[PDB]
Amino acid sequence: PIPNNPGAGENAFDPVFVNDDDGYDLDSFMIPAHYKKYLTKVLVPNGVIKNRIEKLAYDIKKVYNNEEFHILCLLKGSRGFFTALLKHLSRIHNYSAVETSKPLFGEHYVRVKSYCNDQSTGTLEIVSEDLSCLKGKHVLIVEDIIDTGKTLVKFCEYLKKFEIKTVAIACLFIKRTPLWNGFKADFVGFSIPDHFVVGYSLDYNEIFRDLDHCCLVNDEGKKKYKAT
Amino acid sequence: PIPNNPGAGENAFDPVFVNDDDGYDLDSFMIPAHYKKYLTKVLVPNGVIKNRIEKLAYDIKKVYNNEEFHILCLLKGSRGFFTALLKHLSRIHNYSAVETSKPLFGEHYVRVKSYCNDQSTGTLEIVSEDLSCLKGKHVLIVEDIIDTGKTLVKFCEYLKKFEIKTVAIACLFIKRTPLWNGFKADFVGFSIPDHFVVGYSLDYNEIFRDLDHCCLVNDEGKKKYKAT
Amino acid sequence: PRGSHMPIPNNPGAGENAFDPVFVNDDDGYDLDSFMIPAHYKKYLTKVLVPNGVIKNRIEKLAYDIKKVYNNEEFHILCLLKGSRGFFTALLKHLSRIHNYSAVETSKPLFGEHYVRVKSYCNDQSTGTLEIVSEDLSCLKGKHVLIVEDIIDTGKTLVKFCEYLKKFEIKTVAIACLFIKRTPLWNGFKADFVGFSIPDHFVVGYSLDYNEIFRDLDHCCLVNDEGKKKYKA
Amino acid sequence: VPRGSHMPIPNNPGAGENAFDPVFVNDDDGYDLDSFMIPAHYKKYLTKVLVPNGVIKNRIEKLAYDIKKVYNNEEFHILCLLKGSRGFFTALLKHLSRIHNYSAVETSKPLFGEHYVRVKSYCNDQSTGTLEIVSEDLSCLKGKHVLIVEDIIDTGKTLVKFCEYLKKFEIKTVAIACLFIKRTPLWNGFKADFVGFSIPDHFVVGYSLDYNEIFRDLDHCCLVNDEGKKKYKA
Ligand code: HPA
Ligand code: HPA
Ligand code: HPA
Ligand code: HPA
Ligand SMILES: [Mg+2]
Ligand SMILES: [Mg+2]
Ligand SMILES: [Mg+2]
Ligand SMILES: [Mg+2]
Ligand SMILES: [Mg+2]
Ligand SMILES: [Mg+2]
Repeated sequence: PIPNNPGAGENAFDPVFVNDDDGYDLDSFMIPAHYKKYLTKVLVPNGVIKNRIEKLAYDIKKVYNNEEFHILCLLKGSRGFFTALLKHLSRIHNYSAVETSKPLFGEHYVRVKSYCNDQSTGTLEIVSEDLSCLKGKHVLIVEDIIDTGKTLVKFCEYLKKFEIKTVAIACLFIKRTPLWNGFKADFVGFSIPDHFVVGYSLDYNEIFRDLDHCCLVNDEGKKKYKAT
Repeated sequence: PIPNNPGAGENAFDPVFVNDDDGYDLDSFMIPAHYKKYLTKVLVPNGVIKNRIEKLAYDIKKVYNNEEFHILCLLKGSRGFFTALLKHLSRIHNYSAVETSKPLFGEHYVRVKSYCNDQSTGTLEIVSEDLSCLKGKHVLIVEDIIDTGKTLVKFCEYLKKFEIKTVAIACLFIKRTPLWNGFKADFVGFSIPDHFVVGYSLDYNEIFRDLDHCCLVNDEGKKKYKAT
Repeated sequence: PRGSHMPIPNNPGAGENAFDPVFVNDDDGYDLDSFMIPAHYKKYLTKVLVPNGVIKNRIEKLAYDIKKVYNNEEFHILCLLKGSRGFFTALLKHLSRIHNYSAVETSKPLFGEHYVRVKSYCNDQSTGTLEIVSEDLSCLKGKHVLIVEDIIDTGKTLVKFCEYLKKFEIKTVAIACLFIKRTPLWNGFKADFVGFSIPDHFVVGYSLDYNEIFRDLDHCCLVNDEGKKKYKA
Repeated sequence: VPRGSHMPIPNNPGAGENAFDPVFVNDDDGYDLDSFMIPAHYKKYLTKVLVPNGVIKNRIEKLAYDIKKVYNNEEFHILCLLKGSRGFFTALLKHLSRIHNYSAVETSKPLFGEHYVRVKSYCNDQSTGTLEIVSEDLSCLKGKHVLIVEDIIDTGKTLVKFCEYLKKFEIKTVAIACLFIKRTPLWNGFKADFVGFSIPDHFVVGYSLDYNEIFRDLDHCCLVNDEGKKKYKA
């Protein structure tokens, strides 16, 4: 069964659990030198994010098999997740492909914005925009992080107009915050502590996207890069 | 100096030249089984594309040094180029960074559409976030291929309204076609023969983006996947 | 600063100025469904202890630490086969990139490479004897040598090996080790660069084997009782 | 030709009985040194890039595929000829393991064992016509399928002598994988069963291939120039 109850995560496998005291000190891995003074610790290293995404791709391929689907990348934060996912889905599909096979997925991009500093503004700005080509298609939303769940509730509501066949959700990180509205993903990488994360395409006011590991930003970082 | 004469390629290094008789048997490399019947030959393998992009990253870092710039990815065709470019630019910058360094680039996305089948429709569809956030910034346009030169000439005209400080162009492929209007990039990967190429994010009607190598689509493929 | 203390280690077994490894707790790890595991191995594994990507990221940092120590001084890397293969090739890849990225026209190559096959394990236990396939190491006379070893467990392999090296009149002997196990049987031999401290359980993957099996497993995992039984020598 | 009609595992070492042709690299093929990343200090000693790193890796993935299609699920033992085959061998293992383990099911088995032998014969850019051999006891290869993994066939002397040495061990089959074969008029006709590239008769360095222990860390296969041969002369 292809998931089609967005926010319910009806048949989702557990994520990897990153415990409240888990993580690694900054001297454990390569950290760009200028970023070190703004980070408290490494939560999830680049290579483990990548290994987990490979398995997610495998889970997605096991669900869709050869049914055409359309993957929708929420820019900008989902870039890292999306690129690793495309790499691993492609290799898994194409390694098992035979002469009578066909392409597994199409790729689409929507820019959505809602954060300022370390907080949801509670509003969602969307830029795409003709998603009518998605009518009657299976779509897989690819999102970097579910926090409040507000982005995904609002975007899923917004997708209703295009008369898409199914909407499934894949999300790299879910944060254990009391602010969460209950929105669950269908494929989920990691459950993480309630702290604002940066790295692997996740930014704090556009900073730290290029940081390879998922890290916690410290108060000096939040202060230095605050919105002005 | 930082380039600022879009289409002139005033100080550009030569690309790698791929001669008209260059390329490789489809049995030389891994090719997804179902695509083989639709391809003539491999032109540039994945790995050499990646090795060329690393050097282009290096070239870009040598020009900009530590001067902040903003990279504009032209979707969807530029995804593969842009992701490898980001990977290598980040490693090169962050490897040489020191505690007093800062981030080198910001990232932006513009969806730009003009082709149908193997030819330009001669019009250009543009969708992105509001580009006035680029005012007074150094901008680097990242494009997959210059063919007719129409996309870039029109897109650069359009950027004239935003009061950007400089506009430089990085292009992965330039096609030696008599249809070319003369638009030159500032950083260029490969010069290629006059044939419609697919793979490495370049499509024919949304097909073959997931193909890892740059290949020539054959007449059977053009017919099978024709717009209808 | 380098004028006050020469950074290249020269007290093998002492780990005189070693950074601490990443500490992996006994209850740390992941179930087998969290990552890619070859389907036929799953029945023989308890859990993933350290994922492949963590190991690779750690090794990049070790490369960095090694480059900071040796700077521009030529040294010779000595790979203890077969188990050190994964560690060693990751280490070379990263050392070469870090060195070659910062190199200038007047720079020079940083390291030579060398291989020795040494063997001591049967099943999950050291036999207490080290077999060395002798190879002509006199090319190491008066050179800085860095031994690259997958895992320190009892420490017997490395004490016996450093003893064998004495005859070659090497200039310095430093040790890099991917894993050190917190076994009560450890003789106290410490590495100069160490990746991870792990609990006292028999691990496989990332080139580490149980009787030649599991070297191709990408993640460091614990072999279970059924695996130990199935692949018993 | 189906597997019940002809057994695919090669067993006529030196004959390359059913080998796919290699990628052919022409004498005038290649790239300027500013085309790719080259360690700044090597550039004065190199003439051009002949085969870029990424091309080699992609080729090796296809060799892994070809090898997996041949052996299918039968256990074989890979024998890495040190030091020069390191690059080839580690890329080959990475891809072979992924191809095998991606298609593996619950009842599958491991595909290969790995073994190492140090062999040596070159001084400067020429074969010395003698071969030094160092390894573990290879009697563990008795009755096994073995695949020798070799960086480069040039005169073919290393491999004729090595295969002759192997005879004492009563191995079941001996197949050869080789990354480069050089079109040298000195070639004794020893052919590999799986071969990556055919290259012109010039001394190459990079991708683990050395000139007197130098250039192994160079990522791309390049030609060493005369200054390089002079500077790093034995
Ligand atoms: O913790 C976060 N970090 C970065 N972006 C986010 N968006 C929601 N939560 C986060
Ligand atoms: O050759 C091409 N292939 C794919 N897209 C293109 N856009 C311009 N030329 C091409
Ligand atoms: O735990 C281990 N696993 C594999 N090889 C080893 N050699 C010493 N300890 C170990
Ligand atoms: O051209 C070569 N380069 C390096 N090693 C070699 N061994 C035989 N030929 C060569
Ligand atoms: Mg967001
Ligand atoms: Mg954000
Ligand atoms: Mg276009
Ligand atoms: Mg297109
Ligand atoms: Mg062992
Ligand atoms: Mg040699």
